[PDB]
Amino acid sequence: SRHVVICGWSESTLECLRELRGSEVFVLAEDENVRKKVLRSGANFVHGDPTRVSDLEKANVRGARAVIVDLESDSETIHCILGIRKIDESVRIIAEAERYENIEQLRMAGADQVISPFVISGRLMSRSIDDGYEAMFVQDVLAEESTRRMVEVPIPEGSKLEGVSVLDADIHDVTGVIIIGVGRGDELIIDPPRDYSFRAGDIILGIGKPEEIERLKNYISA
Amino acid sequence: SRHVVICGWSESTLECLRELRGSEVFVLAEDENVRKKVLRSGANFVHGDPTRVSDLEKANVRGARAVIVDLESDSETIHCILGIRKIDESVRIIAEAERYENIEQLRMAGADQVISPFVISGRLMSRSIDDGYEAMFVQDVLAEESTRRMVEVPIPEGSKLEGVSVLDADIHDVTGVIIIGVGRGDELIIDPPRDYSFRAGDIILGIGKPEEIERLKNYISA
Amino acid sequence: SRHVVICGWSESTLECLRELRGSEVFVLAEDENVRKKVLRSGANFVHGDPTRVSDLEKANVRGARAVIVDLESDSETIHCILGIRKIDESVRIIAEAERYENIEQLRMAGADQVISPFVISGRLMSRSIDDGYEAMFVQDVLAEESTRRMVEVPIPEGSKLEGVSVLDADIHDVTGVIIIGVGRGDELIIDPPRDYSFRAGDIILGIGKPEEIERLKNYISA
Amino acid sequence: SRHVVICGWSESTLECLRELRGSEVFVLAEDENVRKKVLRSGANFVHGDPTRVSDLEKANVRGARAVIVDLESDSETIHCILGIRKIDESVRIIAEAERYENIEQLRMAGADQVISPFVISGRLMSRSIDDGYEAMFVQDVLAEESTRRMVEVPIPEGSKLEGVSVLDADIHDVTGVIIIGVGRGDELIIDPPRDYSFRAGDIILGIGKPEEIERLKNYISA
Amino acid sequence: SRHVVICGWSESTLECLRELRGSEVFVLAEDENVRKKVLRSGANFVHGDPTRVSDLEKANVRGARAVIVDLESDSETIHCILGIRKIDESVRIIAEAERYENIEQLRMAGADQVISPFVISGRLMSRSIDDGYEAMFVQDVLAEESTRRMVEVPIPEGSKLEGVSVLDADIHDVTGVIIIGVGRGDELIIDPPRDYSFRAGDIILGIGKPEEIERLKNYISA
Amino acid sequence: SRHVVICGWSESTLECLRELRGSEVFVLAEDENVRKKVLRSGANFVHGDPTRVSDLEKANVRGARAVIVDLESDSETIHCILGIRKIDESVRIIAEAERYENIEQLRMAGADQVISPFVISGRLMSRSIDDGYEAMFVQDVLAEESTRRMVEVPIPEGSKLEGVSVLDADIHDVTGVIIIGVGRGDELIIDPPRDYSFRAGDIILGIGKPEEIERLKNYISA
Amino acid sequence: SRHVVICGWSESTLECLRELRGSEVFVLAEDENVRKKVLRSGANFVHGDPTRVSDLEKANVRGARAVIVDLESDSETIHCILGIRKIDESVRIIAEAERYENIEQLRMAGADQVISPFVISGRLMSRSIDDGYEAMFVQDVLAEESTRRMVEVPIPEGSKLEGVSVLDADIHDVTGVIIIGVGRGDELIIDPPRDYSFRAGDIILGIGKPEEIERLKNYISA
Amino acid sequence: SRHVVICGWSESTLECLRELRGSEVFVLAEDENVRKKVLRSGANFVHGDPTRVSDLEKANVRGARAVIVDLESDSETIHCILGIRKIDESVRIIAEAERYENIEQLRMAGADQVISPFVISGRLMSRSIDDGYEAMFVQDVLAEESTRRMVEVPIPEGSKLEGVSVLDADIHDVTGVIIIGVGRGDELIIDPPRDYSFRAGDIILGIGKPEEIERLKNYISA
Ligand SMILES: [Ca+2]
Ligand SMILES: [Ca+2]
Ligand SMILES: [Ca+2]
Ligand SMILES: [Ca+2]
Ligand SMILES: [Ca+2]
Ligand SMILES: [Ca+2]
Ligand SMILES: [Ca+2]
Ligand SMILES: [Ca+2]
Ligand SMILES: [Ca+2]
Ligand SMILES: [Ca+2]
Ligand SMILES: [Ca+2]
Ligand SMILES: [Ca+2]
Ligand SMILES: [Ca+2]
Ligand SMILES: [Ca+2]
Ligand SMILES: [Ca+2]
Ligand SMILES: [Ca+2]
Ligand SMILES: [Ca+2]
Ligand SMILES: [Ca+2]
Ligand SMILES: [Ca+2]
Ligand SMILES: [Ca+2]
Ligand SMILES: [Ca+2]
Ligand SMILES: [Ca+2]
Ligand SMILES: [Ca+2]
Ligand SMILES: [Ca+2]
Repeated sequence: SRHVVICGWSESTLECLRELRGSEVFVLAEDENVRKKVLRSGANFVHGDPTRVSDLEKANVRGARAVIVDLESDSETIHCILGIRKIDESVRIIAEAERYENIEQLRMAGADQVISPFVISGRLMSRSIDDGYEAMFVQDVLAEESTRRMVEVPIPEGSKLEGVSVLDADIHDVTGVIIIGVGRGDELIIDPPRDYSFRAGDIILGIGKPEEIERLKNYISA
Repeated sequence: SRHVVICGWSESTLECLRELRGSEVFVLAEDENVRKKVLRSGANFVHGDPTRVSDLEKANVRGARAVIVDLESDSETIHCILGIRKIDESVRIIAEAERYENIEQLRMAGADQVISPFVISGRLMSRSIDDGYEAMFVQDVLAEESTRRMVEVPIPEGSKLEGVSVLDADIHDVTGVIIIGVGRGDELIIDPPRDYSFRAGDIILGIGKPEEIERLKNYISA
Repeated sequence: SRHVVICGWSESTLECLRELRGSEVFVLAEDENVRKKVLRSGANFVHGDPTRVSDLEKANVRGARAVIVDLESDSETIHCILGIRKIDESVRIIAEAERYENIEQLRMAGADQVISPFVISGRLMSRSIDDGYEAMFVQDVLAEESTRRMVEVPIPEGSKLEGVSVLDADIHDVTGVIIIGVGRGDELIIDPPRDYSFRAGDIILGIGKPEEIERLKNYISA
Repeated sequence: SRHVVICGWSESTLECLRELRGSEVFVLAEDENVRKKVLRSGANFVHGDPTRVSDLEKANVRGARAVIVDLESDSETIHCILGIRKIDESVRIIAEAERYENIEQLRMAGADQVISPFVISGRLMSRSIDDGYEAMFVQDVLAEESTRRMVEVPIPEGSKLEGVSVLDADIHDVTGVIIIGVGRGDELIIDPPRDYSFRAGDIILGIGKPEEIERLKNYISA
Repeated sequence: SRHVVICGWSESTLECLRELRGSEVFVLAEDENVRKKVLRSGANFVHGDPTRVSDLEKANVRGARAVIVDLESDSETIHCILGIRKIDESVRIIAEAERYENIEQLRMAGADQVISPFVISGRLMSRSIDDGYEAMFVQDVLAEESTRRMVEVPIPEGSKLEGVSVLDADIHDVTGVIIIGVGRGDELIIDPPRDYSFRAGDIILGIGKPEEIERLKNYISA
Repeated sequence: SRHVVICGWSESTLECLRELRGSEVFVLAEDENVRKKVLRSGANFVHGDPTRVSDLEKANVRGARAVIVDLESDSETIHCILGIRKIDESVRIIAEAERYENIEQLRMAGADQVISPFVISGRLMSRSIDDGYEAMFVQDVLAEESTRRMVEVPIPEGSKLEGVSVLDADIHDVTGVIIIGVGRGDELIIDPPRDYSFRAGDIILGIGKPEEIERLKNYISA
Repeated sequence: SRHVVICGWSESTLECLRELRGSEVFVLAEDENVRKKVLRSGANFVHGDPTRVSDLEKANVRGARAVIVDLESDSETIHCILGIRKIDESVRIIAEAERYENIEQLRMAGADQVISPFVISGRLMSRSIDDGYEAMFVQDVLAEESTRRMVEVPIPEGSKLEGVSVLDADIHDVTGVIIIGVGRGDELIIDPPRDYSFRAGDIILGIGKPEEIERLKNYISA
Repeated sequence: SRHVVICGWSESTLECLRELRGSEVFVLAEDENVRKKVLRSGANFVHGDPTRVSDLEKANVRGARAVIVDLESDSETIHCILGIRKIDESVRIIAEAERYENIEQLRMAGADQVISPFVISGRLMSRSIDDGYEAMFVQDVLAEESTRRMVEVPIPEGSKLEGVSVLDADIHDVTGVIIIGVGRGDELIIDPPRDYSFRAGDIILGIGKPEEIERLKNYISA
């Protein structure tokens, strides 16, 4: 599909660029000595300031499918999000919040999704005092080297599972996948109750082996 | 129980300290102008350099139950981990990796758990271009204010579940929690296959409402 | 009257503090080194971060009548205005833009008045190549030491000039105050044409001697 | 006429260059990595230090019609002004004062007009507490985007206004421009009193529509 | 007589302070960690910034008889000189030039004497390649511990020498001093030719033993 | 004749390099960005550290007729003088002392002549309080633009002036030059008494017009 | 045999290279402007950071026979040691401790020998207060310039000394070398007592003339 | 006994201060920040410049028995030694060289012992490629914790071994102390040949157990 713009260069954007091999990535960063490390990683570099609307227009924010924003501080992130929203009002913005109090301002400033790494890291370090399985789970289902994968499966138009409850479904027994949550629109219901009924076009979040994902996609086919 | 010693001060340790109200926390940091925000957060401050062994022993590393190491770089994190392993060989160390490739260095140095925030953040960025339910799941099951809580329930000795396989157990149909992982020792097996057999002392990693957690704890009793 | 909050300390906020002798001023800046010069200037210093919503609540932004924002860059200025609107949505915010591009972004973020000094100075330089009377007008009518003063005189409800046009009124002939503009709400009509009619509740932006202003105030009375 | 030399590159001299499109301008700056921004604005770059008299004469200060000085500090602005006054004692120098107390020293150094933005911006931020009509008047009549423009007209020799007082002339009543000041040489009388007689050579500073300005040039002709 | 004010502290003003024991010296410098060595040297310290006109008046510039200006750079030396000329127009200023080409800027700014150490020492080096008697002459007649002393003797009114030419005077044969220069006003004429005629008020610059100086003043008395 | 080495680059050596035009000069300095300003001034640049005995050997200290030493601090100057004296024990060393106490150590370390600018400039500023003719005399006879020059004339073998006293000589009357001092070997006698007798091979230090020096050299010829 | 990798460039590793002329050595250093000094010493330069495991394997650490680590701090030395222990767990690592308390942490990180110069130099400066014979012994037997050299000899299989005690052997009485220590594997017995029996494989550490060393190799032969 | 002066503070002078517990030590360094760590280490701090002859006289260099010089570079070390020899020409100076070239320059400047750590460490690294028993000898015999100690035992006048050779004496057989060197004045004879004869007043540089040294001391008595 279309290209992806990454505003700023840090460690989070480096791992995002490592997992975005194959698609087209434009990196818009300020320093000129990052050109070798961006161009080595398989993405074109655009020298400029990410808060200026002209340099955002240079790096082709308009036709992109999502713009990933991570600058050095949090105020520059809010500035770049406002600049992107003056350019385009439909492009997807993914931001990085450095402090916990700024997530509401980063959502009201226009970002579609705010990822706070330090709050995740703090809660994982607070939860690894007694026994450390939560951090192992979160760091293994997001790694593209394990046997289990956390994927989204979509409900097609006119599937076999339209309107039937999840207690009458038993997706885990016949497909072998773990259903951790269902998604409709911009809301997510983790561990749905027995009375939840599926709709057409839903997004089901599941963890399972790849052949179990194939049995799931063959199970909810039309 | 005993106390928790935090070496180094960053936003990760701040968000860890917000979740650790109710225990006794000794914070050890090189800067003295962070003393007011540590003492405001219900934690004790110890001035010193965490890389040095004497300034570590100022902050009671021996009688601690877990030490949380997040310093300014990765070299200081490795040096502080080795300084702690010089003091007590068996204390639990939870590190934090600033880059990706130093996770193996931090596990060779002596840390029992390496939590890399930037890798989780980058993979949650790259898995949120199309649809971002995964970021919502990861950031919502950790916060201890929502309706669903991910906990660890151990299998006690003399249970009704020892030797019984997971497909014979049917814990999701009875208790209401979702068995997303079984851990025994330091190994975590996500999505256990149906031929897996439980034992006494294994840890069940599940997500569920607190009523379902009480029902699960009443389900595995003797 | 109520107090005035000044966020950030720089050369613009210093010269505003001289013209605000007589009221109570809280100065909210990050560096401790400016505590001496503010307290000699007659304002209670509050050590805090102006971008933080907690430290803004210390400085009594809620009961204040105006908040003057001038921070070290325009990204931190936009961050501070969003923090104020998170606290109070009806307070008056006077900002300062550093570059020309950010004036539209600063007003959509919530500022009622954007006073950009580098646009005023950059256009007074290029209009002073030939002969400098534009800069001699602006820099003399604002200082409270010249013979003339540019003041704002309101029209009370029930005035003698309610509904009469500006040609039949003849303000400069009967009083001597030069009428350079009339304002209604958030609009200013520079050099109003002779078909414009007055209304009760209007403001008169005029230049004149103080005795001429006293001749204007009793003239527009009921 | 001749060219215009700009000593130093800052945000004030950047927006002096937008109003100086069409003329020939040399920018004398120390930093080498501003060379792209000067050339994109339509101005030649001369690399050198503006305080050195050799590097001034590289940028052709002898034949210029005005030199615009805005350096990083008030010390280097005064040092650069005396470097120009060693070259040519007849050229016109426009300088920018950072602080208020260095205005009178920049005039003794030889500058013909000192434009201090932080005293203008500081006085506009204090007059915009109650109602922001002063800052709207300044930032509109200088911008060449709105209708009314503040222009200067001279009185030529043998004019119809030569020897006439301002109460008999009634310039606003016939032409339609607002005469806010009339200046002889290097003085300016804002709101001229009724006993002021016009003389040949005085500069009338007026505000009006461009149709009203052309009527003023025909009203004062020979 | 009156006091001497020294602005700025360097190695030049330290050796000036050793030769000025017996008068009252007010040292004005920006650093406070030089307070011990000034008060040890028999001089009073005033903390402040010498470039500011208010912090000059702490150090009593008006009633002084000479101000000695040696700051950290050459731009600071000019901006301090112009502050003194704003305070008192007729006080004597002895500057010090760090470079060669800024000697003319310091005389335009208002200094009555520019003493460049790096030009004197830079010309004493290249004149000491072959034989260094010229470096020995300059450094020994200034030191007030040797046997020969270079002094200035003024010609009083009503002398026996007024109108008498130098070749008729024969001062070297009678007094023993060497008339190496005659100064009247601000001009110094080194090696006066034989047709030169003295006047009352002229200054005789001569070198001689302390016995020969007392004979010279008795030679030119009434 | 042979070449001259200048160890170090500062303001003193630049004024030494302006008067060494025509002769061969090697400059040995540490920074690589001074290569433009030395090669523009007419001398070859040798990149290296002046304290290393190898880098002194690169700049050809051995065959030079004098080596001029001026480094950044006084401690490096004693190091560079000791480094030269291990190489050659007959080459002429001219140093620059930054402080007054270091002059005695710089002579015992091996420099033939120590030039202290801050003691010269210190004693000129203390002597320019009353009247400034001492500083005007030193800065004109060392400048190669005046009418009078301070030169060194040698006594040839078998001159007319051999053995005769200076009272019987009357050099000032018949040659027109001012005799300020005589030099034999490494000693200098400023203002010799009447009983001083000339020897062959002396260096006489005199100030006079250029034709007055030619009358001097013709007078003391053989 | 194989090559030798040197991680980092300092004055210790500079003088490791003078003793390693003739072998093949790679120097891994971050700074680019040391490349000429490495190449002039007879060593290949590999540009890169020694803490990164990629930039180590560029410098061929897999096949080396020893790696010498001396980085700017003790933190980066421990981080670089664990970078080598991730590559090859069998290579020999020689490291330098800056401080004394970081010796035991460099041994836990994996270094086979920690050479701390500041503890050796600190103990020689305390033993040279009374008489400086300790510091003369160390700095002579290591230098390959004097006559006596401290070399190591192994005891091969089936030797004449195999099974003999040190009082019966009388090595100094027959060969002439001074046996100061004999070491088995990774231990060393300085001044071995009389009941020490030699075994096959022990390393005899002795001091003697090169004629005496060859007599020792014949005395212990098979 | 008398006191010890330590000029400059670094890691070498810290480890010397540990071995000097029991005497009085004055530490003369520039930075105020090391005042706390010296006073905890048991030495009276003196704030001063070690290169200055005035501040050396504060630290009682005259009555001292040894002055240990280790400053931040070798140029300041040579400067400080010349200052001590300007004060006292008979005091004992123990220096520290940073590079190999300066060891001859440091001893001609007046130092009695130059202990260069980077020459010792750089030659212990290259002798530890094969097997590290040289570094295990030096770093263990100097520490005052091992079983053996390298001490100096003098020969008193009138001893039993005055005039006997080293072969007829048989020191290692009758006592057990290994004789590694004998010293006379400023010379050390490592591995003395059998034709060397003893003298009264000699020093014995030996390695052995403390009971063996007590067996040596009563053996060489009169
Ligand atoms: Ca970031
Ligand atoms: Ca847990
Ligand atoms: Ca499964
Ligand atoms: Ca961190
Ligand atoms: Ca997704
Ligand atoms: Ca449930
Ligand atoms: Ca500002
Ligand atoms: Ca104009
Ligand atoms: Ca400026
Ligand atoms: Ca107002
Ligand atoms: Ca009009
Ligand atoms: Ca008027
Ligand atoms: Ca100076
Ligand atoms: Ca000469
Ligand atoms: Ca005389
Ligand atoms: Ca210098
Ligand atoms: Ca004088
Ligand atoms: Ca003459
Ligand atoms: Ca090192
Ligand atoms: Ca000793
Ligand atoms: Ca021997
Ligand atoms: Ca023994
Ligand atoms: Ca050192
Ligand atoms: Ca070896």
